[PDB]
Amino acid sequence: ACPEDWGASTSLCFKLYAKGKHEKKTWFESRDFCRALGGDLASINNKEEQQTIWRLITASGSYHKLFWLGLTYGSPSEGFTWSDGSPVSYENWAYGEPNNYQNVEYCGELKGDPTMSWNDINCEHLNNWICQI
Ligand SMILES: CO[C@H]1O[C@H](CO)[C@@H](O)[C@H](O)[C@@H]1O
Ligand SMILES: [Ca+2]
Repeated sequence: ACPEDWGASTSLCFKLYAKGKHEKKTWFESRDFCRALGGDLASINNKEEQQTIWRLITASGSYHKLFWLGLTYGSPSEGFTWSDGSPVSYENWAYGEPNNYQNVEYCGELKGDPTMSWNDINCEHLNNWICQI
């Protein structure tokens, strides 16, 4: 059971926020937006959660879009973490990622195509985002 307009059409209550360029957000702004609603940026802990999100993407009819996930670099010994505190065990990094390109990439984004792959990118980029509750 999810709140109205969340989850499919854990309780798997993910929600896509696809936005035009004047409404996209940095990673921190997206984290704060999802947390203000009582949730967090989406963590993808297994293939079932990945399928839930992919199916929501297909229903919105817009492909290839980039979305912030809850991926954020921790300490050097931790590497990438989920903002919700869950362990990063399941991974779906794109080929060669995370690559910390130019040493400035400390947040993770989802490429909303069938591969559902993750890429590290600069946290101050403006992206779409996905929340969970
Ligand atoms: C040029 O940088 C972009 O492409 C590389 C892969 O080539 C990514 O790792 C990086 O995060 C950027 O999206
Ligand atoms: Ca990268």
